[PDB]
Order: sequence, then C-alpha cells, then structure tokens
Amino acid sequence: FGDIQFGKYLRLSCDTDSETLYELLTQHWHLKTPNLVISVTGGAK
Repeated sequence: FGDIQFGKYLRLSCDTDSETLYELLTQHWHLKTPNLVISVTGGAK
C-alpha cells in the first residue's frame, strides 16, 4: 500500500479479479470514465 512522493501506488497479484480492483479504483479514489485510452509502448528503451 501507500502514497508516493519524491501518487497512490499498489502492488498486487496477477490472479485477482478486475471488478473489485475497479471498486477500489472508482470508489475509494476518483470518478468513472466517458473514455479510456490505452497506449502500448515499453519495449522501446
């Protein structure tokens, strides 16, 4: 758990389900979405 300063990060298992993650990320945190943009890159150093 825990905030980060130099966001609110989280370490989590690969095998958890997305719906309670969504309940966390929308209820305890900010609101919903009219849009969701994904940008895939990360093999580029």
